[PDB]
Amino acid sequence: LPTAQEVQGLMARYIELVDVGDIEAIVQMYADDATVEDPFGQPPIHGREQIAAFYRQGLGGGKVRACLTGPVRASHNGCGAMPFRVEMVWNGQPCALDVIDVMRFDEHGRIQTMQAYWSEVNLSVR
Amino acid sequence: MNLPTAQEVQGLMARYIELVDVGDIEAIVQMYADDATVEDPFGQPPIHGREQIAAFYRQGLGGGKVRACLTGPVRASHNGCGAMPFRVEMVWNGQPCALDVIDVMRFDEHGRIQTMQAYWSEVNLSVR
Ligand SMILES: C[C@]12CCC(=O)C=C1CC[C@@H]1[C@@H]2CC[C@]2(C)C(=O)CC[C@@H]12
Ligand SMILES: C[C@]12CCC(=O)C=C1CC[C@@H]1[C@@H]2CC[C@]2(C)C(=O)CC[C@@H]12
Ligand SMILES: [Cl-]
Ligand SMILES: [Cl-]
Ligand SMILES: [Mg+2]
Repeated sequence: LPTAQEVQGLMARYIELVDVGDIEAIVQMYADDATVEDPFGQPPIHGREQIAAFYRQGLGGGKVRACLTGPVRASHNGCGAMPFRVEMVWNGQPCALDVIDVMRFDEHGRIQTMQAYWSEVNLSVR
Repeated sequence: MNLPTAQEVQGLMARYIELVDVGDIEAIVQMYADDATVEDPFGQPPIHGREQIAAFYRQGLGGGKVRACLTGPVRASHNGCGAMPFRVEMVWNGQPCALDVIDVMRFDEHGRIQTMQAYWSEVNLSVR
Protein backbone atom coordinates (compact mmCIF):
# COMPACT_ATOMS: atom_id res chain seq x y z
CA LEU A 1 0.00 0.00 0.00
CA PRO A 2 1.09 3.65 -0.33
CA THR A 3 3.35 4.66 2.55
CA ALA A 4 2.32 7.34 5.04
CA GLN A 5 4.30 9.93 3.08
CA GLU A 6 2.75 8.78 -0.20
CA VAL A 7 -0.73 9.05 1.34
CA GLN A 8 0.02 12.66 2.29
CA GLY A 9 1.05 13.42 -1.30
CA LEU A 10 -1.94 11.67 -2.87
CA MET A 11 -4.47 13.35 -0.59
CA ALA A 12 -2.94 16.79 -1.17
CA ARG A 13 -2.97 16.11 -4.92
CA TYR A 14 -6.68 15.34 -4.68
CA ILE A 15 -7.35 18.74 -3.08
CA GLU A 16 -5.26 20.46 -5.77
CA LEU A 17 -7.37 18.78 -8.45
CA VAL A 18 -10.64 19.74 -6.74
CA ASP A 19 -9.40 23.34 -6.45
CA VAL A 20 -8.62 23.62 -10.16
CA GLY A 21 -11.77 21.69 -11.07
CA ASP A 22 -10.27 18.88 -13.17
CA ILE A 23 -13.05 16.30 -13.01
CA GLU A 24 -11.38 13.72 -15.26
CA ALA A 25 -8.15 13.84 -13.24
CA ILE A 26 -10.13 13.37 -9.99
CA VAL A 27 -12.04 10.37 -11.31
CA GLN A 28 -8.79 8.79 -12.52
CA MET A 29 -7.59 8.76 -8.88
CA TYR A 30 -10.33 6.24 -7.96
CA ALA A 31 -10.27 2.44 -8.19
CA ASP A 32 -12.79 0.48 -10.28
CA ASP A 33 -14.76 -0.71 -7.22
CA ALA A 34 -14.38 2.54 -5.28
CA THR A 35 -17.13 3.96 -3.09
CA VAL A 36 -17.85 7.56 -2.19
CA GLU A 37 -19.90 8.44 0.90
CA ASP A 38 -20.32 12.20 0.68
CA PRO A 39 -21.73 13.31 3.03
CA PHE A 40 -20.97 10.42 5.31
CA GLY A 41 -24.34 9.04 6.40
CA GLN A 42 -25.73 8.91 2.86
CA PRO A 43 -25.72 5.76 0.71
CA PRO A 44 -22.41 5.01 -1.03
CA ILE A 45 -21.95 5.99 -4.65
CA HIS A 46 -20.26 3.39 -6.83
CA GLY A 47 -19.53 2.92 -10.50
CA ARG A 48 -17.10 5.05 -12.45
CA GLU A 49 -19.78 6.89 -14.44
CA GLN A 50 -21.62 7.54 -11.17
CA ILE A 51 -18.53 8.93 -9.44
CA ALA A 52 -17.82 11.17 -12.44
CA ALA A 53 -21.41 12.44 -12.39
CA PHE A 54 -21.04 13.21 -8.68
CA TYR A 55 -17.96 15.36 -9.29
CA ARG A 56 -19.50 17.00 -12.35
CA GLN A 57 -22.59 17.88 -10.29
CA GLY A 58 -20.45 19.31 -7.49
CA LEU A 59 -17.73 21.07 -9.48
CA GLY A 60 -19.34 21.70 -12.87
CA GLY A 61 -19.86 25.41 -12.25
CA GLY A 62 -16.11 25.96 -12.18
CA LYS A 63 -16.30 28.42 -9.26
CA VAL A 64 -15.56 25.99 -6.40
CA ARG A 65 -12.29 26.37 -4.51
CA ALA A 66 -10.77 24.03 -1.95
CA CYS A 67 -7.72 24.26 0.30
CA LEU A 68 -6.25 22.23 3.14
CA THR A 69 -6.66 23.90 6.53
CA GLY A 70 -4.02 21.68 8.14
CA PRO A 71 -1.76 18.74 7.33
CA VAL A 72 -2.86 15.37 6.03
CA ARG A 73 -2.89 12.74 8.80
CA ALA A 74 -1.66 9.42 7.39
CA SER A 75 -1.54 5.82 8.63
CA HIS A 76 0.73 2.91 7.82
CA ASN A 77 -2.12 0.92 6.28
CA GLY A 78 -2.72 3.07 3.19
CA CYS A 79 -5.31 5.36 4.83
CA GLY A 80 -5.47 9.01 5.78
CA ALA A 81 -7.66 11.92 6.84
CA MET A 82 -7.43 15.61 5.99
CA PRO A 83 -9.17 18.85 6.99
CA PHE A 84 -10.06 21.41 4.34
CA ARG A 85 -12.37 24.26 3.46
CA VAL A 86 -14.46 24.57 0.29
CA GLU A 87 -15.56 27.94 -1.04
CA MET A 88 -18.57 28.12 -3.33
CA VAL A 89 -21.51 30.26 -4.40
CA TRP A 90 -24.96 29.02 -3.38
CA ASN A 91 -27.92 30.79 -4.99
CA GLY A 92 -25.71 33.81 -5.50
CA GLN A 93 -24.44 33.77 -1.91
CA PRO A 94 -20.72 33.10 -1.34
CA CYS A 95 -20.34 30.35 1.24
CA ALA A 96 -17.69 28.22 2.89
CA LEU A 97 -17.90 24.61 4.07
CA ASP A 98 -15.51 22.88 6.47
CA VAL A 99 -14.92 19.23 5.57
CA ILE A 100 -12.80 16.25 6.59
CA ASP A 101 -12.20 13.50 4.02
CA VAL A 102 -11.07 10.02 5.09
CA MET A 103 -9.55 7.87 2.35
CA ARG A 104 -8.33 4.31 1.96
CA PHE A 105 -5.99 3.56 -0.94
CA ASP A 106 -5.48 0.22 -2.66
CA GLU A 107 -2.26 -1.59 -3.57
CA HIS A 108 -2.07 0.44 -6.81
CA GLY A 109 -2.28 3.84 -5.14
CA ARG A 110 -5.89 4.43 -6.18
CA ILE A 111 -8.71 5.53 -3.87
CA GLN A 112 -10.77 2.53 -2.73
CA THR A 113 -13.05 4.41 -0.31
CA MET A 114 -13.72 8.06 0.38
CA GLN A 115 -15.85 9.38 3.24
CA ALA A 116 -16.57 13.11 3.58
CA TYR A 117 -17.62 14.38 7.02
CA TRP A 118 -19.67 17.60 7.00
CA SER A 119 -23.20 18.90 7.46
CA GLU A 120 -24.96 22.25 7.60
CA VAL A 121 -23.34 22.89 11.00
CA ASN A 122 -20.14 23.29 8.92
CA LEU A 123 -21.62 25.80 6.44
CA SER A 124 -20.87 29.52 6.76
CA VAL A 125 -22.48 32.26 4.69
CA ARG A 126 -19.59 34.64 3.99
CA MET B 1 -29.35 11.34 25.27
CA ASN B 2 -30.61 9.83 22.01
CA LEU B 3 -28.45 9.33 18.91
CA PRO B 4 -26.71 12.72 18.90
CA THR B 5 -27.68 15.31 16.33
CA ALA B 6 -24.95 17.01 14.29
CA GLN B 7 -24.85 19.89 16.81
CA GLU B 8 -24.69 17.43 19.72
CA VAL B 9 -21.81 15.57 18.04
CA GLN B 10 -19.87 18.84 17.82
CA GLY B 11 -20.38 19.42 21.57
CA LEU B 12 -19.50 15.85 22.58
CA MET B 13 -16.33 15.70 20.49
CA ALA B 14 -15.18 19.09 21.78
CA ARG B 15 -15.76 17.97 25.40
CA TYR B 16 -13.70 14.86 24.70
CA ILE B 17 -10.75 17.07 23.74
CA GLU B 18 -11.20 19.13 26.93
CA LEU B 19 -11.03 15.91 28.98
CA VAL B 20 -7.89 14.76 27.20
CA ASP B 21 -6.34 18.21 27.68
CA VAL B 22 -6.89 18.14 31.45
CA GLY B 23 -6.12 14.41 31.77
CA ASP B 24 -9.38 13.20 33.39
CA ILE B 25 -9.00 9.55 32.45
CA GLU B 26 -12.12 8.34 34.28
CA ALA B 27 -14.27 10.99 32.62
CA ILE B 28 -12.89 10.06 29.17
CA VAL B 29 -13.70 6.39 29.78
CA GLN B 30 -17.27 7.20 30.76
CA MET B 31 -17.79 9.03 27.44
CA TYR B 32 -17.29 5.64 25.74
CA ALA B 33 -19.91 2.94 25.47
CA ASP B 34 -19.25 0.03 27.79
CA ASP B 35 -18.32 -2.17 24.78
CA ALA B 36 -16.69 0.53 22.61
CA THR B 37 -13.75 0.01 20.32
CA VAL B 38 -10.75 2.22 19.79
CA GLU B 39 -8.20 2.05 16.95
CA ASP B 40 -5.36 4.40 17.84
CA PRO B 41 -3.42 4.69 15.63
CA PHE B 42 -5.72 3.51 12.91
CA GLY B 43 -3.93 0.52 11.39
CA GLN B 44 -3.19 -1.11 14.74
CA PRO B 45 -5.31 -3.79 16.44
CA PRO B 46 -8.53 -2.49 18.01
CA ILE B 47 -9.04 -2.48 21.74
CA HIS B 48 -12.41 -3.52 23.15
CA GLY B 49 -14.36 -2.37 26.17
CA ARG B 50 -13.96 0.14 28.98
CA GLU B 51 -11.38 -1.89 30.93
CA GLN B 52 -8.97 -1.99 27.97
CA ILE B 53 -9.80 1.58 26.98
CA ALA B 54 -9.05 2.82 30.50
CA ALA B 55 -5.69 1.04 30.46
CA PHE B 56 -4.90 2.68 27.10
CA TYR B 57 -5.70 6.21 28.30
CA ARG B 58 -3.82 5.70 31.55
CA GLN B 59 -0.77 4.54 29.61
CA GLY B 60 -0.94 7.52 27.21
CA LEU B 61 -1.97 10.30 29.61
CA GLY B 62 -1.13 9.15 33.14
CA GLY B 63 2.40 10.53 32.97
CA GLY B 64 1.08 14.05 32.58
CA LYS B 65 2.51 16.74 30.34
CA VAL B 66 0.06 16.04 27.49
CA ARG B 67 -2.12 18.89 26.24
CA ALA B 68 -4.61 18.84 23.37
CA CYS B 69 -6.60 21.42 21.44
CA LEU B 70 -8.80 21.48 18.34
CA THR B 71 -7.11 23.05 15.31
CA GLY B 72 -10.42 23.55 13.50
CA PRO B 73 -14.11 22.81 13.90
CA VAL B 74 -15.69 19.42 14.46
CA ARG B 75 -17.24 18.07 11.24
CA ALA B 76 -20.47 16.27 12.08
CA SER B 77 -22.87 13.99 10.20
CA HIS B 78 -26.60 13.31 10.60
CA ASN B 79 -26.01 9.66 11.57
CA GLY B 80 -24.35 10.27 14.95
CA CYS B 81 -20.78 10.49 13.60
CA GLY B 82 -18.10 13.13 13.33
CA ALA B 83 -14.46 13.89 12.65
CA MET B 84 -12.18 16.47 14.23
CA PRO B 85 -8.67 17.87 13.68
CA PHE B 86 -6.50 18.55 16.71
CA ARG B 87 -2.93 18.83 17.92
CA VAL B 88 -1.40 17.07 20.93
CA GLU B 89 1.53 18.79 22.66
CA MET B 90 3.84 16.75 24.79
CA VAL B 91 7.50 16.31 25.61
CA TRP B 92 10.02 14.52 23.41
CA ASN B 93 13.73 14.25 24.12
CA GLY B 94 13.20 16.74 26.94
CA GLN B 95 11.74 19.32 24.56
CA PRO B 96 8.25 20.15 23.27
CA CYS B 97 6.91 18.16 20.35
CA ALA B 98 3.57 18.23 18.59
CA LEU B 99 1.43 15.56 16.95
CA ASP B 100 -1.33 16.38 14.47
CA VAL B 101 -4.26 13.95 14.71
CA ILE B 102 -7.77 13.48 13.35
CA ASP B 103 -10.24 11.41 15.36
CA VAL B 104 -13.35 9.92 13.76
CA MET B 105 -16.12 8.87 16.15
CA ARG B 106 -19.46 7.08 15.93
CA PHE B 107 -21.89 7.58 18.83
CA ASP B 108 -24.61 5.18 20.00
CA GLU B 109 -28.27 5.79 20.79
CA HIS B 110 -27.34 6.82 24.35
CA GLY B 111 -24.86 9.51 23.32
CA ARG B 112 -21.79 7.40 24.14
CA ILE B 113 -18.82 6.78 21.84
CA GLN B 114 -19.24 3.41 20.15
CA THR B 115 -16.13 3.57 17.94
CA MET B 116 -13.13 5.84 17.65
CA GLN B 117 -10.41 5.83 14.97
CA ALA B 118 -7.34 8.06 15.35
CA TYR B 119 -5.45 8.95 12.17
CA TRP B 120 -1.79 9.88 12.65
CA SER B 121 1.68 8.47 12.22
CA GLU B 122 5.26 9.59 12.66
CA VAL B 123 4.90 11.90 9.60
CA ASN B 124 2.57 13.97 11.81
CA LEU B 125 5.13 14.50 14.58
CA SER B 126 7.06 17.78 14.58
CA VAL B 127 9.30 19.88 16.83
CA ARG B 128 10.60 23.45 16.98
C1 LIG C 1 -17.78 17.33 -3.34
C2 LIG C 1 -17.11 18.33 -2.38
C3 LIG C 1 -15.72 18.69 -2.91
C4 LIG C 1 -14.77 17.51 -2.94
C5 LIG C 1 -14.68 16.82 -1.62
O1 LIG C 1 -13.72 16.12 -1.33
C6 LIG C 1 -15.81 16.97 -0.72
C7 LIG C 1 -16.93 17.63 -1.03
C8 LIG C 1 -18.13 17.59 -0.11
C9 LIG C 1 -18.90 18.90 -0.04
C10 LIG C 1 -19.24 19.39 -1.44
C11 LIG C 1 -17.95 19.63 -2.22
C12 LIG C 1 -18.17 20.36 -3.56
C13 LIG C 1 -19.08 21.58 -3.48
C14 LIG C 1 -20.41 21.20 -2.82
C15 LIG C 1 -21.22 20.22 -3.69
C16 LIG C 1 -21.38 22.32 -2.48
O2 LIG C 1 -21.51 23.35 -3.10
C17 LIG C 1 -22.17 21.91 -1.26
C18 LIG C 1 -21.46 20.66 -0.70
C19 LIG C 1 -20.10 20.67 -1.41
C1 LIG D 1 -4.14 8.91 22.80
C2 LIG D 1 -3.88 10.27 22.14
C3 LIG D 1 -4.72 11.34 22.84
C4 LIG D 1 -6.22 11.13 22.67
C5 LIG D 1 -6.61 11.01 21.23
O1 LIG D 1 -7.75 11.21 20.86
C6 LIG D 1 -5.57 10.56 20.31
C7 LIG D 1 -4.34 10.19 20.69
C8 LIG D 1 -3.40 9.55 19.70
C9 LIG D 1 -1.92 9.89 19.89
C10 LIG D 1 -1.49 9.78 21.34
C11 LIG D 1 -2.38 10.68 22.21
C12 LIG D 1 -1.87 10.81 23.66
C13 LIG D 1 -0.38 11.15 23.76
C14 LIG D 1 0.46 10.14 22.98
C15 LIG D 1 0.42 8.75 23.64
C16 LIG D 1 1.93 10.45 22.78
O2 LIG D 1 2.64 11.06 23.55
C17 LIG D 1 2.37 9.86 21.46
C18 LIG D 1 1.08 9.38 20.77
C19 LIG D 1 -0.01 10.16 21.52
CL1 LIG E 1 -4.94 20.92 11.51
CL1 LIG F 1 -10.03 23.10 9.97
MG1 LIG G 1 -24.78 -0.57 23.65
